[PDB]
Amino acid sequence: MKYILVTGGVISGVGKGVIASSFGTLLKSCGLDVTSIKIDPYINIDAGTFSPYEHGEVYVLDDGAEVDLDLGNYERFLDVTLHRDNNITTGKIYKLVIEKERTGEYLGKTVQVVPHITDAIQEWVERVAQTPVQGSSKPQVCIVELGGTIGDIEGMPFVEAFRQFQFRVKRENFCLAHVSLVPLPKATGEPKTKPTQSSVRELRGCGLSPDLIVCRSEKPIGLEVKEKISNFCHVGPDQVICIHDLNSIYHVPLLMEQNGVIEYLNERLQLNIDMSKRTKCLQQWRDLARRTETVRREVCIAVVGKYTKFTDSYASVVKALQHAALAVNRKLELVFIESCLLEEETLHSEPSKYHKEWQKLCDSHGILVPGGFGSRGMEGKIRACQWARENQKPLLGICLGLQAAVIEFARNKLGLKDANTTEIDPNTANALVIDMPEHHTGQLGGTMRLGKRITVFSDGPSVIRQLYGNPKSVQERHRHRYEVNPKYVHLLEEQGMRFVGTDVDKTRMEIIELSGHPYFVATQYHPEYLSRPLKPSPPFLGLILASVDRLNQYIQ
Amino acid sequence: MKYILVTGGVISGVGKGVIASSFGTLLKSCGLDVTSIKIDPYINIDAGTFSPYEHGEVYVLDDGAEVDLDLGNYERFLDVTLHRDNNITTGKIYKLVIEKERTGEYLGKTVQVVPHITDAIQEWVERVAQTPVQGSSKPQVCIVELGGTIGDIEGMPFVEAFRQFQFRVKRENFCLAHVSLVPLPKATGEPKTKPTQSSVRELRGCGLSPDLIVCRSEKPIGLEVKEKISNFCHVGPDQVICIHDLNSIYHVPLLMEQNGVIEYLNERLQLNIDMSKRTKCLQQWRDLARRTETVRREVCIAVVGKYTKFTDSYASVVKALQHAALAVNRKLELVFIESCLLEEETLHSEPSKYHKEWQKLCDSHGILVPGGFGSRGMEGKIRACQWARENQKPLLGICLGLQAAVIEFARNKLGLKDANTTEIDPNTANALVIDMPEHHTGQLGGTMRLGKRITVFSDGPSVIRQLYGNPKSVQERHRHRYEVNPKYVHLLEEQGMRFVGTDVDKTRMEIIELSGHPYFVATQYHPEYLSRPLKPSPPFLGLILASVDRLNQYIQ
Amino acid sequence: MKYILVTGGVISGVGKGVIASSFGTLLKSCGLDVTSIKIDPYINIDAGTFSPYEHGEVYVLDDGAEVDLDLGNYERFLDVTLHRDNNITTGKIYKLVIEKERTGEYLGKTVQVVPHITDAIQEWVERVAQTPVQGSSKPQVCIVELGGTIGDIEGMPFVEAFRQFQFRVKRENFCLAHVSLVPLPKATGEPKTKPTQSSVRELRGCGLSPDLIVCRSEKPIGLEVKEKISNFCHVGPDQVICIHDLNSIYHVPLLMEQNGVIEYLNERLQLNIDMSKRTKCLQQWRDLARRTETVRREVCIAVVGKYTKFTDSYASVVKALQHAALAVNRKLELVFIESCLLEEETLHSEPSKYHKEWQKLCDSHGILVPGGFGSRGMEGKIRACQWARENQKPLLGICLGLQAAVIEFARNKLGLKDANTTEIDPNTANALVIDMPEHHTGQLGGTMRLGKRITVFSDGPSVIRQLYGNPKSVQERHRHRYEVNPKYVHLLEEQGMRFVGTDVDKTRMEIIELSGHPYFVATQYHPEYLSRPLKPSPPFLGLILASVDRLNQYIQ
Ligand SMILES: Nc1ncnc2c1ncn2[C@@H]1O[C@H](COP(=O)(O)OP(=O)(O)CP(=O)(O)O)[C@@H](O)[C@H]1O
Ligand SMILES: Nc1ncnc2c1ncn2[C@@H]1O[C@H](COP(=O)(O)OP(=O)(O)CP(=O)(O)O)[C@@H](O)[C@H]1O
Ligand SMILES: Nc1ncnc2c1ncn2[C@@H]1O[C@H](COP(=O)(O)OP(=O)(O)CP(=O)(O)O)[C@@H](O)[C@H]1O
Ligand SMILES: O=c1ccn([C@@H]2O[C@H](COP(=O)(O)OP(=O)(O)OP(=O)(O)O)[C@@H](O)[C@H]2O)c(=O)[nH]1
Ligand SMILES: O=c1ccn([C@@H]2O[C@H](COP(=O)(O)OP(=O)(O)OP(=O)(O)O)[C@@H](O)[C@H]2O)c(=O)[nH]1
Ligand SMILES: O=c1ccn([C@@H]2O[C@H](COP(=O)(O)OP(=O)(O)OP(=O)(O)O)[C@@H](O)[C@H]2O)c(=O)[nH]1
Ligand SMILES: NC(=O)CC[C@H](N)C(=O)O
Ligand SMILES: NC(=O)CC[C@H](N)C(=O)O
Ligand SMILES: NC(=O)CC[C@H](N)C(=O)O
Repeated sequence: MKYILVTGGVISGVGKGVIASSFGTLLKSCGLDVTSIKIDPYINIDAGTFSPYEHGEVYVLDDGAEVDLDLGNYERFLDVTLHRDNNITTGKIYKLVIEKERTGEYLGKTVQVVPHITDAIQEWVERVAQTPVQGSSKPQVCIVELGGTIGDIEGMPFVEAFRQFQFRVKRENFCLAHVSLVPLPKATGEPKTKPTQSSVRELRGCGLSPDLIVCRSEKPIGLEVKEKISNFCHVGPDQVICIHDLNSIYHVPLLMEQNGVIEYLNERLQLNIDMSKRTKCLQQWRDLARRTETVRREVCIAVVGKYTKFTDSYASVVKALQHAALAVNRKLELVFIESCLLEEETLHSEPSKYHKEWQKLCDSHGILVPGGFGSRGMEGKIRACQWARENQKPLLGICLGLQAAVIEFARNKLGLKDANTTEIDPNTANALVIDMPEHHTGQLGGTMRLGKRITVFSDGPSVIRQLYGNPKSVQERHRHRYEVNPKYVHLLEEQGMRFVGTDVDKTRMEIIELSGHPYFVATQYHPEYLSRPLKPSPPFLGLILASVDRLNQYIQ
Repeated sequence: MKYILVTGGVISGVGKGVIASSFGTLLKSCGLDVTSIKIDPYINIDAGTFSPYEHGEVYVLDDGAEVDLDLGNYERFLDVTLHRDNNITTGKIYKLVIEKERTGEYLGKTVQVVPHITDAIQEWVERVAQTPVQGSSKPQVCIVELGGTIGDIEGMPFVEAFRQFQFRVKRENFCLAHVSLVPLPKATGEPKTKPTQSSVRELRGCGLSPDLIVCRSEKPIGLEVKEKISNFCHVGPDQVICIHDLNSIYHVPLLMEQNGVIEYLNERLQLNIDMSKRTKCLQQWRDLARRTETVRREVCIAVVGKYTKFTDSYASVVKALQHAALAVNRKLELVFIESCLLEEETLHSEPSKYHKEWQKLCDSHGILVPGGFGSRGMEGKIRACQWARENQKPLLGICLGLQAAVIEFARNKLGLKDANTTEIDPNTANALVIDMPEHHTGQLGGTMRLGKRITVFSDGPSVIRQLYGNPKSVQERHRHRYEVNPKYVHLLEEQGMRFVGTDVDKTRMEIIELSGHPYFVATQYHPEYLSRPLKPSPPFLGLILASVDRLNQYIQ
Repeated sequence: MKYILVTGGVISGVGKGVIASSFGTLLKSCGLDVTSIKIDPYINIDAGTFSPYEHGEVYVLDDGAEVDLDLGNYERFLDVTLHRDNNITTGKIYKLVIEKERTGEYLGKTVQVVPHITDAIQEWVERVAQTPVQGSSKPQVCIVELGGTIGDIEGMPFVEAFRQFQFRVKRENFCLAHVSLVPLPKATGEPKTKPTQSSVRELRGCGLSPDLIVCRSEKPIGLEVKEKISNFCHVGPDQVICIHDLNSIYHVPLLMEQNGVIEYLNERLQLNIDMSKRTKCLQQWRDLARRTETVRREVCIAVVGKYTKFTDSYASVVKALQHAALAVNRKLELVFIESCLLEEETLHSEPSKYHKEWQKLCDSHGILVPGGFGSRGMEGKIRACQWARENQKPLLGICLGLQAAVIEFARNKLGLKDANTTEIDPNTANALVIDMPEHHTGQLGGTMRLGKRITVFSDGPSVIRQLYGNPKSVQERHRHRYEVNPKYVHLLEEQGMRFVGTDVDKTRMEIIELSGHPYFVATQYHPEYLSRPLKPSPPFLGLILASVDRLNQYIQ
């Protein structure tokens, strides 16, 4: 196997994820089978106990693992289905080693960071890079992305491990790409290279020497800075890639190919890539990158969320909307409406903000009510669901907009002003949402309905089933404990509601619809985790279509 | 509280243990209440899975913990009874933090080395330095000893933690002593200071600056090197302590007091030590250090062990023998006889070594058969027990020489040539030694009879009970699974054997004796873990006495 | 060209000089043409302003330069005649660069350490390694020896320069050998490898990775430590050379050849060394190393010097005596008599030391009065010259024992009790030694008679001319200002004195002799700088011969 470690320099948040995914899609278009690994140096087995403000929209994999979002970038660019062992952390490693020790598999000897922790890291990487990730095909390249910045005390074990790995795997089977920042202050008005110099120096002071140096700047830099970097880093003048701020991220693979990275790698790792046939493989990505510039229609969508102060806490949602729009040939424009500012409590505090946010919500072509955990800001979601039900405005809810929509329907058509979940107020008289742990009721192994599960379609013509291709069932990724109450099923179904999707046991409804409303679908699963750039999720696709008044035409 | 971190420099194995214990005994003679902590940067909860070749004679504490031997130095110098939390490791810390994370006590946030691991280390140190360790008195000084060498990747978390600790605890309550090596090669014939320079530079490059620099050399160095160190380390000329290779280790506290370390600390940590009364407190240690030079009697003892290639795998045993000798006013001389070279299998290989070792064993005044685990080299222990029983030679066995002695008695007085343990050969017909797990039979919590337990004395005049002060019972530290068979009790007691000590349940014999033999005591417990310099263990004391033919006189 | 940088580790004074000279003589026996370079990181153009206590017996080259003594090791092992540019210092480099700047050869640009100082160092090394040093043959290998220890602030420019040099010269033309110390303390009784680990880590943290690791210890270390070093340094198990303390230094090249360093280098630098013919080239060195063990005759020589507290301040003298002895097949034994302890001023202070030193001087077979500068301890030299003239004891004086001998002859045969030099007391009435600057009288360029000059032989049968091969003249290296007075020439020649050697101008006498004395030669030049192991200097040879009463036989 051949490995490509990707490291970071001046700051964290400079683009290693897209760089790595681009290497991956390049190598995958040239006929290879790539896999990927993300190394988070934080002491956390997984991202289940995380808040979106911390690390941006916890992802979910098919086996039920909750991981970083960079694995989402990998899955969306390479079109693969990773596993849990593709997300290494310091906690996983130390816990594995400590268990091994207490058991007695290090019999009699002293366990130290070097060599035992680093051997664990190496064995992990080697074992994981051989797990068939796109069926049964065995990988040939593995892209490791070392989160953080080179120099921190958190990621020294890993740097040492890879310092030994390059000797262990015959450097002709190992490359290292360093992503650094070239700041261009507004005072000096000149790009500065000293940060990159210090970062490369710190790196080489750890036993590693870069082969590529991808310099991330806001605006393009000239050959002067390129040759300065080449000199002060002993890299050539053609293996210093310059990646400025592009329109979209489908430009990055192209900006890398045009800079001769495919040829460099084919010559450096000895991959045996037939050049004459590696033409016209990125055609799909060129088309997609052109459609990113050749769309002027201005479809506007409303994201009624509670973390809207961050734009990374909805990464997969935003990106699925973008994919669907690009497939509909429209220019998406997203307004981030905070659900806290739709309640009357802010009307008593800042009527200005209240009316401004409600105006935003009212002059939009569609409404998306994402998921979330807790209680802060759910009443606003219910207000928005109601307003979109009383104004014939399309709406899509995801695992919490479904609960909110059902609550709205209850408290506004059954008059049950006490309708609520068992989460916001447990001692409520009427409870439309109650816990249904998958199997935690009985054991501790399996509390939350995590991972990919089956959902069959109840009989009845439904637009959501038509969008999905009129199948019998779908596999989708779930992350939720609660569920719609099975007793109020008829109390709310003898009305403008319809449950078209459920599990094989018919006790869990996870796809609802409204009668007469043009588009009021809501799902208990997360359809955004299976939305690839060349494959938009049917729900978001229908949302966009109905939001521009083209859905019925698209069906017929 | 006031803390004294002790760090190491050029190499590991330069004397930090004795330096720290000496600081402790100095401060404890001046009227203070000291506690101690040892920081082993290895990934091991404890030293239960260790072999003596690794880290030198696993110690045992009253609560059942198996720790390093440096805690033995602390206990023997300060006369305290430490606990399990007085031995910090990287594994303990990381495991605690990982459990906290998985539970949810770091709610929502990202756990990193800094600040979380270092905060755990700080809280651990602060909580532990306040645990009454000599009764109910609360400590006032805590001596932390950071194992390893400053610069290694294993102990960076701890160095960072203490870099923050010195600010957290108001540097007037914090000192740092650096122990370094001054090599004197035989080519240059001149002491070299460059290693110490590099070590102090690496240290200061971590945020810490030494207050004392204890330079360990083989021979005394002059004022030239002292002032060179003072210059190149920005320490004064009086806070550079020079500690050469002394006769014994009871000289180190004196060589430190004479160098004005007590005054320096009293002025630096502001301890309020009344100088006029701090005279004639180390009188006991001066007497002991003089008795180390004024003894010429040449009592020779045989240590029939299996790890005799190392002199640190019997540290506590050797030191208890030294204490007892010094109390008897004799100059101990130890011969380390490997038990493997007493079997006939080496007679068929190297008769020279066989006869040499047997000669050594035969021209000695006494025999000590220490403990150990496994099977390699036990037959030799049985041969030695027999020879000492058939030649009226004193013998003392410790938790494995007792089993070996019982096996010898069986197979040489009952003719049961098949007598053996259930460990060497489980399917044996006759088994004199069988497992009796304390409570593992029933659960997993408590398999080995670890820690301090009670042993009552069965009726009958016994020399071992006379040595112990004629008490009803004794508290001693046990570490063993096996036990003498309760069915062969009479098969071997209707002979020259006598079981004078047992537990409160009378099902476990742990003190035996021979009838007619001058001294053939053997104990299932470890009496060397309670042998302090000013308090020798009664068993070793009686061994030495009988070995010089003075025991009967000492009793009467 | 192919370069071999030699670096040092734990301490300075571990043996890089002999290591490098051994590499040189190995490569030179295999048919190559080696040159050498010494990099002293001190700010000193040369060693003219130095005292022997500082850096051990300032050397002198043919062109008049005063350099370190390591160039003496190079000259004595490779049999070459180096130049001034073969001794790089920080001062030379910075001065060259500053002159270039002030002139304007760096026109308009900013001069910095990197890249300008390092480019100066590289250009210097490349230019110097191509200067024919053994005639007109152009070198093929250049051995650079970087004085100091890797890590110090003095030698970072050079380490950076060579980090760039390995890329500039195509690593197949560059090797780096790291000499480190493996301390074996007497407490632990075990070799420690952690210093070497830290040194290799610091090195790799500067951009360089060792190819060989020569470990210098006092006693041989086993394969365990070798493999530990190989592991913790990523070098093989055969490129870790172990060099213990040998009898002599003619063993080092052999101990290196036997360890397969010649083959390693031939394979690593691609030198094209014909193995089948590289046998029986070190035969001379094997013979010399055997003669170092097979000599038992105990010739004793007296070194009447003033720096005798150091054994490196007479390196060349001691080594020339050793060469001559080995050629005479005798075991040299050197007694270092301090000339200060022969004056009556110590008789009034410590008669014990006075009589002890005079006894030492009296029970020796010969006397050597070396050179030196100043006044402290010259009266003792005159006392010794007299005693050796009045007791028929051989004597050899070198550029200061000649002045002392002439002073003795004057004040003890002419009664001129005021005889003295113009240096000890300038206003003296009688002055036997006066300044005769070569050409400083007239200019500032050439004050001291430095460098190699001609000395012709005045007519008359002389034993010193017979030893030199009965030539007409000799080329020898001078370093001195003063000279014998040309007016007292006859005042002291109409007596037991004879001036057999002088310059072409017949105004400077530099070879004297006594009439009737068996051997009382004294030279104003330094004959020890041309004494190679296989070519002993005639003066020392005759001294040894006459000291064993074999000189007349050797002549006839
Ligand atoms: N060259 C580029 N041009 C335009 N947009 C870019 C870009 N590189 C990154 N981006 C955008 O900024 C975001 C930066 O996040 P990214 O994950 O790529 O870097 P990162 O440093 O946060 C990875 P990690 O968190 O593991 O350190 C990307 O998601 C992308 O939307
Ligand atoms: N100044 C001294 N003089 C004489 N003997 C000394 C000595 N210092 C230490 N020793 C002896 O050498 C042994 C060195 O072991 P010690 O535990 O003191 O250092 P160390 O570096 O091994 C602690 P750690 O293992 O935690 O790093 C001591 O047990 C002692 O018997
Ligand atoms: N392996 C060896 N065996 C025996 N003697 C040795 C030896 N290596 C060195 N020596 C002796 O010790 C002396 C050490 O001086 P040397 O010049 O070789 O090291 P060094 O570190 O002082 C060079 P520099 O001053 O440039 O750093 C040598 O001159 C030699 O006489
Ligand atoms: O104020 C200064 C700045 C710099 N210098 C010295 O002149 C040199 C200028 O180097 P700089 O630090 O100004 O920039 P750089 O060329 O290393 O890379 P960029 O940040 O421009 O991308 C440096 O080597 C420094 O030693 C000064 O003497 N004074
Ligand atoms: O061979 C050498 C050795 C040393 N030096 C230079 O002269 C200085 C001598 O310093 P040293 O390295 O010889 O020793 P030290 O005084 O630092 O401490 P000790 O090991 O003696 O205890 C150093 O600063 C070095 O730069 C040389 O130029 N050449
Ligand atoms: O007192 C100690 C000493 C060492 N250690 C830990 O156990 C390991 C022992 O490693 P050492 O530091 O004792 O020696 P070494 O094997 O690195 O090389 P030598 O000096 O023996 O030649 C080290 O990695 C350290 O983390 C401790 O925990 N406590
Ligand atoms: N992902 C979410 O929005 C979670 C919503 C809610 N906690 C549930 O389990 O249904
Ligand atoms: N400490 C020891 O010598 C152990 C001996 C034996 N394993 C027992 O448990 O009795
Ligand atoms: N090298 C020396 O001994 C110098 C001696 C004296 N200074 C001279 O010039 O003659």
